[PDB]
Amino acid sequence: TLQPTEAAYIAGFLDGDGSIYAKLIPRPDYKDIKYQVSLAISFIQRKDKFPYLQDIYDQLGKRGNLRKDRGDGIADYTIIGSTHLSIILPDLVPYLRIKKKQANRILHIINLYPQAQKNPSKFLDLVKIVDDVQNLNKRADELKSTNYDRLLEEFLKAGKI
Amino acid sequence: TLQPTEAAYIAGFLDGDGSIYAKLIPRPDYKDIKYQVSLAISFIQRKDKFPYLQDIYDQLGKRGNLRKDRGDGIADYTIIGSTHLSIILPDLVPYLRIKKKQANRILHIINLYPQAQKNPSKFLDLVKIVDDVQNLNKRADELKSTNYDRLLEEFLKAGKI
DNA sequence: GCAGAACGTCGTGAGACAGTTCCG
DNA sequence: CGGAACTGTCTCACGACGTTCTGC
Ligand SMILES: [Ca+2]
Ligand SMILES: [Ca+2]
Ligand SMILES: [Ca+2]
Repeated sequence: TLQPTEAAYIAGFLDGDGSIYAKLIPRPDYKDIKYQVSLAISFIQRKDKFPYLQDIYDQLGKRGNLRKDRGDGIADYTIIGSTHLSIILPDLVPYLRIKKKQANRILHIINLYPQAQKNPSKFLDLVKIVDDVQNLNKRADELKSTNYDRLLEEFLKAGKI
Repeated sequence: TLQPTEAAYIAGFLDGDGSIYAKLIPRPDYKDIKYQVSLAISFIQRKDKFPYLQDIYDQLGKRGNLRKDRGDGIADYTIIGSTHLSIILPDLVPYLRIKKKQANRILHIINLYPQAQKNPSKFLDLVKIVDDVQNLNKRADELKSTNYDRLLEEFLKAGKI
């Protein structure tokens, strides 16, 4: 299993060269809420250091997708979805510092999702947490995320709520 | 006073946003050899995250120097010298992965320095290890450090060897 | 005489997604 | 569908010193 010092290290490395983010994906094919909330954490590194990503991958149960080269000589390792994150984030959270908040927001989103997936009003509250996470990843002088505001208007205009 | 997971986290963070390097500092007022092999590890972070550095600083016995702004919106924390590094690195080496080689090469330099101090020939050998550490911090397609070649030419030309 | 503390910065190595394609 | 896997990349956030100031 993942030992304490391994999780501590990964958390430190994630606080350094990694990212914890959420996004709203337009889904034209979806049926009433034409969006899918995507959740993920990733580690990024110069391609020559790809082996170290592979090592973290193994320690995390081989969950996620490794990419030897994004195309710009950079390599990355991304773990998408509640399935993997529900198991991984709990192991890292006690050690995360810089990105600890973002991690908790993702976990919050994961627990709210089942009942928000087909309920416009609950979906909006969940979208507010998505904006929070995107803003936590922005400098203070950057335009804040406005997914909640935009979807609230969309939902009203469509009668959904 | 550093717990395993505390050291592992720091190691992971350093592997992420830190640096472990060695360099030659020209010393106009030195008496046989006019240079000093300076050693250090540093943590770098966007100014707005300075407080996380202040925390690591405290966890490492408050050794080193904290800069809220290098002058470009970037903050950093630098630990210079064998005195501090001879205590700090041994604690981090067990958990460093990416910069592990650099930490050990610095520890090596620390153990050879006393004798290389006033021995041009030994000083050069030690400088070779400085070049190794600088090379470790380069891509494979970059110019390899020339501290050894340039110092040797200076020493011969100055009749020191 | 010796060395750490500060300062300054070119050259990127990252981040944080946006899109688009793939799969049970 | 419902969601994950793969592609792609704009905008910085770093790095790893070279150089100069301070201290005993
Ligand atoms: Ca970083
Ligand atoms: Ca890095
Ligand atoms: Ca970084």
